[PDB]
Amino acid sequence: SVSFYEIANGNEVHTGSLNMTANPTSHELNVSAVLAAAKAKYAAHQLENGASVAVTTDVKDLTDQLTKAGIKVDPLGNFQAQASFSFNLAAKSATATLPITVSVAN
Amino acid sequence: SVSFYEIANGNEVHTGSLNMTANPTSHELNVSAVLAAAKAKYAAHQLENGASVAVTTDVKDLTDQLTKAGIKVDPLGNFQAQASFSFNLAAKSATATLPITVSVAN
Repeated sequence: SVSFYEIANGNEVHTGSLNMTANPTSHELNVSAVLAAAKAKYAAHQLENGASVAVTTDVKDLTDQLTKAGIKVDPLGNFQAQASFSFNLAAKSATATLPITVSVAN
Repeated sequence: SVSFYEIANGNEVHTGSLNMTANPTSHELNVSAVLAAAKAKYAAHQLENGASVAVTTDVKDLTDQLTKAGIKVDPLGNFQAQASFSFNLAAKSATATLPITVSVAN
């Protein structure tokens, strides 16, 4: 009964996607900018009586997801970007996940 | 210089996908069957002199990825399935990741 939607237009989604640019000199991304891009684009709710549902994923959850995928993240949150990688957003009222695939211009 | 390909036809890929069916009574999936489905479909290599590259993700890596996405996995590897979720396969010669989105018939 928890579903995700695109903020800009209100359409329900069951997968997500992001286009990002890495730093032009170091070719790095920061974990906190990936999470903020995701939460600027997607949100969650419960349908009717209907209400917003909190997205529980925080910056250390995302750091741990990436670390277990073989990606190395330094103490500042920076990591060398891949052309393609993914992570899950979680929401809890009833739990639900939104898989997000990221493409990086590098 | 590491790339992934579909085993059945040899086409290079930069994202992956899987269709799975959960257990008809419990609605559960096991982590080890998800990983075996992924490795039956996708592999990695380095292009020329060319050679196969090992996929390093094992069953405890995948368990830790899912746990950090809010999904609960019991000591036997079983978890209640979502309609949509994702994980990353890693390969190391030069590192590379393949994001895989799973859809579940439930």
